Amino acid sequence: PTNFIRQIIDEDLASGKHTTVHTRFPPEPNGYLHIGHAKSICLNFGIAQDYKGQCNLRFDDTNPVKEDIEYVESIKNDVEWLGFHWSGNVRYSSDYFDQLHAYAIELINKGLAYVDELTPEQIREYRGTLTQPGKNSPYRDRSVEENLALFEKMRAGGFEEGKACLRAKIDMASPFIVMRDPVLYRIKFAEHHQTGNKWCIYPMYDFTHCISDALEGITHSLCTLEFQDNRRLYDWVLDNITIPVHPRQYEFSRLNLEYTVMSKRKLNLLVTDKHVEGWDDPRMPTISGLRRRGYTAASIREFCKRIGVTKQDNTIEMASLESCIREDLNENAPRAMAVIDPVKLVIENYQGEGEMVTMPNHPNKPEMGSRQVPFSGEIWIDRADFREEANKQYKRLVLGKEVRLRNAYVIKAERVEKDAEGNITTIFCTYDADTLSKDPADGRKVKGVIHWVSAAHALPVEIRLYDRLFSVPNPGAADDFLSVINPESLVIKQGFAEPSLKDAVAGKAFQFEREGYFCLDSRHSTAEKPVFNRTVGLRDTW
RNA sequence: GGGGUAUCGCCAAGCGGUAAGGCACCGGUUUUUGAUACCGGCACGCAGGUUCGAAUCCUGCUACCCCAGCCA
Ligand SMILES: Nc1ncnc2c1ncn2[C@@H]1O[C@H](COP(=O)(O)OP(=O)(O)OP(=O)(O)O)[C@@H](O)[C@H]1O
Repeated sequence: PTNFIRQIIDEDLASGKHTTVHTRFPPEPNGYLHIGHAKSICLNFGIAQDYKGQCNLRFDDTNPVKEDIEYVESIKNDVEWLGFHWSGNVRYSSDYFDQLHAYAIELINKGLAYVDELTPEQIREYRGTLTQPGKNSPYRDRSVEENLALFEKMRAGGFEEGKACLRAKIDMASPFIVMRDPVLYRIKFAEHHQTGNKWCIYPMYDFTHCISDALEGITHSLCTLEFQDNRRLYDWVLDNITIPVHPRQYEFSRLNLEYTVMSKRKLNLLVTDKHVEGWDDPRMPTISGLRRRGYTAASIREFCKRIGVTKQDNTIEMASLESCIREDLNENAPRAMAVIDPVKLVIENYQGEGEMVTMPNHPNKPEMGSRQVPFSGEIWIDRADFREEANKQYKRLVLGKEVRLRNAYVIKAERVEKDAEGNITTIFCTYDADTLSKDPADGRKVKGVIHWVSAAHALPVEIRLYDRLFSVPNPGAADDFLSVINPESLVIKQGFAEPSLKDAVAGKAFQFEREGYFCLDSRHSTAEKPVFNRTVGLRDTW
């Protein structure tokens, strides 16, 4: 799976520009990782592995105010869970604060940096617009000594937040807004989750990222399109300080998934306002949320591989994601029996207490073994598999027809029983004792096959059916994305599953025949009532 | 004003000489899961122009995304 980035790397390896590739994944610890990040992780860690190079995990923790240790830990966890390993120790842009400061000093001594005393509002007014150039600050001409003293004051804590900031001296008229004297350092009297309260001044993204890449020996710095203008500043910094290497930035388009939001801020809102059960809610586009949903790390890598890596904006369809998980779970998850919409179905013909049938763990894979499941005379069936009257297009059970029970005998409906509101309560039938292995005795073709759960064992399992979190394709575009949340993103149903499912361990995928793929939801599951999340439904369509 | 993007419904390969593939959808075969597997169906923003030859080069144009945080 090639892309414009790998081609660039090949070209560098060839020309001799580089003799090894070194990339990095730099997530800000201000929320959990989502499927979007996974794309960046696969692209960065994948390239490293594929070229026998190294990929660093660096927390771009330059803004203490929006960061928390909770995220650092969950991000490490999700990167590991995806199957990747970073080179060396976990890095932190904060590991370079002393270095950044030293570089800020080098810029000041060369007259490429100064301390601006213009207020946060005045800097915006002096910035210009998209069509009008900005104007130089009245402080832009201080002398080296003065800037030197003033920056020390900033660091010493002599200025209140916003009262001062260090800016790079570039061009207030540049058509690139980012080059209009970008702020290098800003004052914040906040506690840092790594440096505590040692610093009252913190470096900005643009000043920090390139120096961090540089110090780490990064060869190809890979980010998203919204940073293309920034590259000019990225290069400006490396070109004006004393540093032996000059990593190059290459940008690719970010991933967008229909019916969901990818923005950290918006995912945080859903969590803060409790519209989901925390970052790892099974309806969330987060790595951990997909994990709880039943997605496999392997399926996510397949997805990231299929969507590609380009510069064209894009919004992948849910079907593309779902296709990947069905593919991984189809040949791996062992089949089981469960009924989500239960209805009593007593077969008068049958006598006794029951027996045991041999059910395969995978109809096309014998190597997966088989198991023993109870067969009583009061089995459970799904409402959707029985109908008093139905055309030749209905393959299930008719009021006077005979359907075939999965890995059992050909049942045959005869009578029905309803309640005081027309709803059926029990379905009485009969069976052919000479079925089991195969053949309908005489030869009468049996149309269709349905799943069931003998009421003998029958484990009362709770089932969670999830659906799109938003009722519109691009919820982000809405005026208020929250107002377009799908009220039925979650529907809880009570059903019955074969007894063997009590051994189900959270993290193990199961394919409930004729229904979909499920897995135990540790968070809700109890010693009494085990809960199963429906990862994805089976391909449904008559 | 600057930076970018435009190839089948959604992705994507293609880098001047026959428009890959995946997803979705539509058929058919096999199937004791309406599942799977298998087979088949599914084409270059517009306008000019250079070239024997253009999705690939040039001119003009249109559509859309990003940039006016002391966020990243
Ligand atoms: N949706 C995405 N698709 C691909 N890469 C992404 C996506 N979102 C962020 N990234 C990239 O992966 C890394 C994520 O870092 P970071 O957490 O700072 O992004 P972010 O901007 O905070 O996330 P968001 O933009 O979703 O709020 C960066 O390289 C970022 O460019």
